[PDB]
Amino acid sequence: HMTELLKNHVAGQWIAGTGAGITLTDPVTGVALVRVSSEGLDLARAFSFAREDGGAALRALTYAQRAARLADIVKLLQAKRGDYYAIATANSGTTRNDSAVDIDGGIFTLSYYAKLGASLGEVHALRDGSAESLSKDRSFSAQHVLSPTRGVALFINAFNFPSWGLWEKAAPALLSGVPVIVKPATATAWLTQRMVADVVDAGILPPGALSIICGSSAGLLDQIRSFDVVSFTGSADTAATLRAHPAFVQRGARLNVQADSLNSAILCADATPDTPAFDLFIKEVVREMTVKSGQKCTAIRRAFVPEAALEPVLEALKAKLAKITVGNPRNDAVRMGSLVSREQYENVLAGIAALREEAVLAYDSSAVPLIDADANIAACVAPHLFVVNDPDNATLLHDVEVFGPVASVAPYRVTTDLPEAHAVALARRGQGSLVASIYSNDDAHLGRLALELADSHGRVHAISPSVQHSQTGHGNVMPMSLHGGPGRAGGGEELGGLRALAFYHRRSAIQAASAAIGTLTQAT
Amino acid sequence: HMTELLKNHVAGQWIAGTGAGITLTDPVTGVALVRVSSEGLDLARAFSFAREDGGAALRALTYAQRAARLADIVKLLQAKRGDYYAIATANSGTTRNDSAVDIDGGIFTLSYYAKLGASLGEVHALRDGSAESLSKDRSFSAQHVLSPTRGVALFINAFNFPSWGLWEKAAPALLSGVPVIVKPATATAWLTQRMVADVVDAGILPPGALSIICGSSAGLLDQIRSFDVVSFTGSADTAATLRAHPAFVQRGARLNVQADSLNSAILCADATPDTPAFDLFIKEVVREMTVKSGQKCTAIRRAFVPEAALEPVLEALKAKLAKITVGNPRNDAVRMGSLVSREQYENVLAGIAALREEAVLAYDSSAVPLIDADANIAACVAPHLFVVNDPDNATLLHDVEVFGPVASVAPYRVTTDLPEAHAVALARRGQGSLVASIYSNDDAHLGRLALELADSHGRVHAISPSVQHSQTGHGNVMPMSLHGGPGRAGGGEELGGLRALAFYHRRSAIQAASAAIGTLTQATHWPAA
Ligand SMILES: NC(=O)c1ccc[n+]([C@@H]2O[C@H](COP(=O)([O-])OP(=O)(O)OC[C@H]3O[C@@H](n4cnc5c(N)ncnc54)[C@H](OP(=O)(O)O)[C@@H]3O)[C@@H](O)[C@H]2O)c1
Ligand SMILES: NC(=O)c1ccc[n+]([C@@H]2O[C@H](COP(=O)([O-])OP(=O)(O)OC[C@H]3O[C@@H](n4cnc5c(N)ncnc54)[C@H](OP(=O)(O)O)[C@@H]3O)[C@@H](O)[C@H]2O)c1
Repeated sequence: HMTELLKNHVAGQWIAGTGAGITLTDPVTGVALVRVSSEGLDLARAFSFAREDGGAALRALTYAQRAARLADIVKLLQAKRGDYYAIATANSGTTRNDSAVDIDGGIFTLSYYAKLGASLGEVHALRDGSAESLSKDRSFSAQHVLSPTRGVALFINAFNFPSWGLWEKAAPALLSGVPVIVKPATATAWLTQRMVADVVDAGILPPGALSIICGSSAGLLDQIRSFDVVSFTGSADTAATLRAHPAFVQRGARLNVQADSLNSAILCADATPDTPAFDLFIKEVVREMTVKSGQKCTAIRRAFVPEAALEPVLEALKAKLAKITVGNPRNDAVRMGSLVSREQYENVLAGIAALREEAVLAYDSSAVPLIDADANIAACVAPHLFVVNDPDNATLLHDVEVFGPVASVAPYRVTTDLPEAHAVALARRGQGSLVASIYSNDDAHLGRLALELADSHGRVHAISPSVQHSQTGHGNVMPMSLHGGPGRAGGGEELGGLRALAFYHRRSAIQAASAAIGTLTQAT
Repeated sequence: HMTELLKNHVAGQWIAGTGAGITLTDPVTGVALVRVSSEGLDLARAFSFAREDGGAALRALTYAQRAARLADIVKLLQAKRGDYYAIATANSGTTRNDSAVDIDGGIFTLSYYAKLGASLGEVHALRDGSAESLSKDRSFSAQHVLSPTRGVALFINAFNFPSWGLWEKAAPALLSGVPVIVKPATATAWLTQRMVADVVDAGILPPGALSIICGSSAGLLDQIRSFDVVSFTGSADTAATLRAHPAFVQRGARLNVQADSLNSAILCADATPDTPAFDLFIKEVVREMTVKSGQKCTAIRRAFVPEAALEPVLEALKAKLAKITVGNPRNDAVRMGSLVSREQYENVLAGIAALREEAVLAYDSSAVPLIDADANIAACVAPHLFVVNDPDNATLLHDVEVFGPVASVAPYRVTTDLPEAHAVALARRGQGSLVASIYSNDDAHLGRLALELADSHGRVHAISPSVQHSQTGHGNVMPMSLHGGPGRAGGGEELGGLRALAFYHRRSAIQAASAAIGTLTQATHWPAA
């Protein structure tokens, strides 16, 4: 009578939604945590204030000045980490180590952009490439420039990364001088809203630079105009709804989508069980199934191995999966916590039942008692490993994503004369993915194989014994590398270091007297 | 009975559409020229043959091998230019000099990419920037690459540039290893179809690399898949129709739009009538009104001048417009020919009456007899110059474009404290444009003002005395410079030299051991900065 109603931050003010709100709950214990509501907000005013007051204030600052503000946010969020870990344990049901992927991944990505940003200097627009002569006598030349878009950036983010989804987008947006309006997924919104409230309360950014709305999305796209940008992370079906809106179809606002992806792991023909690359493959597949209970868009969903390796691979995955204990993340003995909600628990079990129509269930620890959790309250699903003997004729293998601790292993036919050619073709049947990982003992071979996967995967991640200590993980997104993929993964691009700024800028060719191209360059 | 029905080239074959087809006519003389039809074509196979055979054949070649094919196409088109000029005179009604903007503009842009493409090298993927370390010991790093998309490129092109609209798109697409399906605008499709026919008949590109469909567009987007790309040039209204299609909304295919634009020209406060930059402004406004009868998407539509300079600017534009003679381009005395069609003629004349409800008509040579043409047969419109004294409250100036030899002059209030601040605000009321041009005697001043226009204009073109003889023209699209603009101009990007390749490629981050990055590096290239 009652949990806290979290306020929205719109038009420079904290404003509660009306009504009873939507309750966020702990997915292990069932406790009611906080509520959200966007009912009754003045959305025209929220967008116009951000666009006008926020954008004008951010563009008045140089790139290096906005970078310095990002570095102050880093220090603030670092100081408040204990509060954020408590929210993540309760609202997301994740182990400490899994909560770190979201909290400390967010902070690390914001700090990387704060450091990249300081290098951009005390200017208000960036040069794109070098000057080029447009005349034999070099009297008339051209220089391309990037200028901040005079709009707002609206982020409609997914439930799995309330912190990193915010900061992976907000860091390049704010560095680019574009005000941010974040709309986190309701079930896990609390951490996003507490991080925004901490940053707003600190007065690091100007009024209007950072707004948040939690609750119903109704009305938001209707406020988007032609110079604004929208970044959506979520299901392919929802993305298709969004793409049809007049903001994009009529008004031409930029849209990035990152959607569902059936990411692959390919065990190379040389990586037989008596070689060190084989255990790296087994370990990475079990990690990606179990971190966050498989709720990473980049997790391994399909693992292709030589026919001759199939049984040794199943045996080694079963042995390693059996060490994953499941239950309340407050217990230090737990290796894997819950899904984000009981609704997701039901959705995952329905996905598992669907895949089982067409695959053999090779490992399922559902009957292992949970630790410190009631299976009728909590949203804990145990690891399930499927085997699909004939991946050429399988329907569901290459089409159906289960967003939980669930993956399928399938054999491929080694080519005797790349040995992994059939595995590349199978990977492609995922219709475009965020990431594939490839495992061999031969580094040079991995550089050649990577090129064959590049046109269908936004990232190719090569693990071999030489980098056992340094490879950064199949599903962990490093901010200097591109994040996105073609086709089913949404056709989007994020991060990639400075590449992420282009989405927030308009590019222009300036063609002028060569002296003027000089004075341009002194300002850029 | 009857004129030639132009065939389509699809799935490696020349196929006629069925039915009587659509007649293309000479917009000066009314003669029936040729017909087109897409009726009955097997679009599934047109797209699958292009995507499978055309894509695989192009991807088997290196970038420099595809660039050498583009160079062979330049020599072929150069040898055939007399045929192309005869088709341009009859189908487009343009003077020889105006026809050159399409024909020789197209060939020049193709040759630019053939030369640039040779510097992409003997590889099948391009390097995007350089390695970045992901580890303290530098054992694990990331390298981005670009790979050709495993799709087709569908071009839906506008009526004004049958040649340049084909080659400005096809040069970077074929250099990128992506097969092309072009769909030119019907009214002026003949030149596009003859150029494609000459190139296909020469056997320079592999089968499937270059296809053409003329006639109805029905069914084309239904064949687009998620790795394909679509480049549309034409009206903003038609672009919004296309954006709603499942090819984009469900299947996520890339789309570029270039639409119309109310491009500005701004006379700076320093450029008073007694100075050299004033005359350069008057000349560039008249050239952009009159080349191709104003039918460039980049043409100046709104000219903003200081209040004090309004009357001298109107007087000088009137005197220079009065030298423009209108009529049959076959007559050497004609400086400006016709619009592309009698339909466009009626649209332009309705737009002129609409603007005139809110603007004064300062110049119009409509009463001058056409040279060697009948007003009731030719699609000729004389230049019309409007003046809008109050551009702040103007209801049409910043919103309604007439796609003909028509522009509006409006005064701005000079700021003294950028002197052109008001003009920049007014230019932004066009809601996003391909180009703005600026005119001053002071070259330093120009670099500053250009930055203020850059977030609303895809190109800012500064004309001043030191570049009187070298500046490349407000409306002329140089292929090394970006073409496109935000907002009303479509949100699209084309050309910009190497920048045009990204649209045809898929970018990937490869994260791997040092030795793996080295082997993948040996298989990539990017030209030296
Ligand atoms: N692509 C991936 O990475 C991926 C993979 C697997 C699972 N999923 C999960 O899907 C969960 C559930 O689905 P989803 O988020 O895509 O659909 P969703 O659950 O129905 O909604 C996601 C965000 O979209 C907003 N949305 C829905 N329609 C909208 C509209 N018309 N205009 C503006 N916003 C609108 C919703 O706002 P409301 O609060 O008004 O509903 C929601 O919060 C995600 O948070 C995501 O992880 C995503
Ligand atoms: N909106 C603007 O202000 C704007 C912007 C840029 C350019 N333009 C002008 O537009 C002129 C040519 O285009 P337009 O305005 O006359 O009409 P348009 O349709 O926008 O012209 C582009 C092409 O779109 C094709 N098209 C029309 N409907 C289509 C459909 N439902 N599906 C697929 N394709 C379709 C047309 O083919 P067909 O010829 O076979 O009908 C046309 O050739 C150019 O000369 C350019 O100057 C206007």
